[PDB]
Amino acid sequence: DPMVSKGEELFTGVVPILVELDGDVNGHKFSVSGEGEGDATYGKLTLKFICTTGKLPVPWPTLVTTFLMCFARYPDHMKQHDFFKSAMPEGYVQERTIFFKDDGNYKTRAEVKFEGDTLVNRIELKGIDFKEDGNILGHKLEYNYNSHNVYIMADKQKNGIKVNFKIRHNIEDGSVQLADHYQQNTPIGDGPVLLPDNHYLSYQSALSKDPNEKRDHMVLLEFVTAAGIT
Repeated sequence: DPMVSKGEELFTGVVPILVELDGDVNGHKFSVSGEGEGDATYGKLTLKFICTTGKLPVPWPTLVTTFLMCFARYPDHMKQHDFFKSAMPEGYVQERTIFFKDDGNYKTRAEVKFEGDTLVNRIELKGIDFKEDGNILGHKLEYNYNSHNVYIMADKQKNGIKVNFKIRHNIEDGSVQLADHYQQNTPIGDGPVLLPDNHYLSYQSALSKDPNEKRDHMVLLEFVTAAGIT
């Protein structure tokens, strides 16, 4: 299929990644840069994020989802369902609203596309209605991350997809902070794209710290595998 060929071909080996985020949550401004690489053959991402403006004013785990679905490993039997690669290299827009239960919400817009050999994810994040003393602005979330299925459906009238999912962030007192994710992606190009049957992405995320890093930062290891159409 010369369509599967084209997107396939962009992702076959290790691809460098650049992430840039401009953030304002309740007027607390911040910028993050990340760098790393993805190897979609294995569903594998390795990234390191740095807050370049100082202290990150929100917990690092709340930004994990925001900070590359094109790097998912789609099984051979599911390649006709891979919207994300099919949009490349022109890319796609990924927009979210994420509702933190009993607290504020993030609204994000990103463009994910190639700049030469580099896969780039440029993001604007606005958060509003946060509790200054809540779990987010009050930094009460543990520095860890749970595994989660993410449900993809076609958004035929917008030539794209919608994605819905819940993330439970562990709180330091032992409880959980729900983060309810609503997501839409649409191609940037005017070309054809693969529009998928309902299926899901299985995520595993491991957060760590660079022992030689003095800046406020997050190292993120993600494995992502498509499933749900046997």
